[PDB]
Amino acid sequence: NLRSLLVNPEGPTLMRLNSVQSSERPLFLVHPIEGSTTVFHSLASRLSIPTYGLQCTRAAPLDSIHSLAAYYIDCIRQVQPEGPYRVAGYSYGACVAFEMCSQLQAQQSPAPTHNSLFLFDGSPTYVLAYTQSYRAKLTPGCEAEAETEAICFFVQQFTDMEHNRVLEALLPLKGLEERVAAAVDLIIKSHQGLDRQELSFAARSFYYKLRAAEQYTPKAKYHGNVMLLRAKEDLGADYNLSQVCDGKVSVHVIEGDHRTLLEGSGLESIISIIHSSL
Ligand SMILES: O=S(=O)(c1ccc(-c2csc(-c3ccc(F)cc3)n2)cc1)N1CCOCC1
Repeated sequence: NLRSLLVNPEGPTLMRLNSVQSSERPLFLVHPIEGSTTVFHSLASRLSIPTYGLQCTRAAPLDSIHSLAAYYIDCIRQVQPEGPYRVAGYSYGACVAFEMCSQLQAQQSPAPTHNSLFLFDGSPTYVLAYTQSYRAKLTPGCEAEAETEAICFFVQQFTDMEHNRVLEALLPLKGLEERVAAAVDLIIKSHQGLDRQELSFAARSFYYKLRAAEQYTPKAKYHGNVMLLRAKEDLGADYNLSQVCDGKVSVHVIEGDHRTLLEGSGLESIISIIHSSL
């Protein structure tokens, strides 16, 4: 449960998530904001098609969602040099996976790709909505306050700490690196064996991941068909994919909350959707 929100920063970007060895083209699953593909382990074991995960390591460029997506496409081509391509993303990862498919569409433009894109409870706008809901709590222009807010939320994912207690400890500090180091020391106190470097990279990258999400708009609409599998403020029906897609937008409501949308009842529906979708 606990170290599943962490990435080995020295780990591989592309990783097998099942033993299925077949001719059928693989499904690539893109990480949530935590960067790890652990959240997909149940799905990947249950799928009859070869499944890989994309995890966000030291190798990943986080200057933009566009750079991240270009890098993930190059990694995919080390096992599947040619399309068509099956891509899914969960939560934050739904934004990224959508960018990857747009780039792939542009690579073959204007010939249509028969690529498959699945979004698990995310979209370019669903992530954007979340970031502002945090900017709402901040003095505009105060970057130190934004850094503090992001890193506080990260520390809260590991500890039972009250919001304002973490806010106090981070707000004074010189810059991001100091805040990152303060956050790692708090988490290390609760879990000493955890790796310094692992946590440092996780805290730092959490801030840059959020920033890239804020700066993202696709260069144009995604022309491919898309499927949204969203959990049981409210953004919209199709998570406003209609504004970023001029292809078929398919919406399915899936049992569970944002976190439990990939387990139990929700997981059964996702597996049946993917298995028929082929
Ligand atoms: O991947 S998510 O889409 C996600 C989006 C935003 C934040 C966040 C926390 S704090 C902050 C911030 C933003 C802008 C600032 F200026 C300062 C802080 N953003 C976390 C997770 N997902 C939402 C659904 O449940 C799981 C997580």
